[PDB]
Amino acid sequence: ATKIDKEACRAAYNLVRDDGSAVIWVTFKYDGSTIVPGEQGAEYQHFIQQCTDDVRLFAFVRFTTGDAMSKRSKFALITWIGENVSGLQRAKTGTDKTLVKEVVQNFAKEFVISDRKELEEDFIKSELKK
Repeated sequence: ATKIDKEACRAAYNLVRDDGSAVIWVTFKYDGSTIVPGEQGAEYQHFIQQCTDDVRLFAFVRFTTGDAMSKRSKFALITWIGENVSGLQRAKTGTDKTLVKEVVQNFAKEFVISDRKELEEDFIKSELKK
């Protein structure tokens, strides 16, 4: 019965893939049985603040590496599941990720994270490197 507002979520997705946009991260959260857009932001540290132990969420984030003429972007699909989320909802999130991917079609790598330490900007970058 999980549903998704494709239109709304696709707009958030595209907002991030747009270079002429200041928004580098957007989230997708459950509003009852429907996945809808959650918060968005231009500063990555504010994304980490949305990832608490009590919640779960999907996120599409633009990371930037290089500089000047070598500056380039790499997008990541991140599924965040707080340690307090139940085992059953934890499993459900894994299944529903398929629905999210119907919108988040392009990304360099996808992650399933429960430890904020693994959200540290430099860690994610080293991962995207691989």
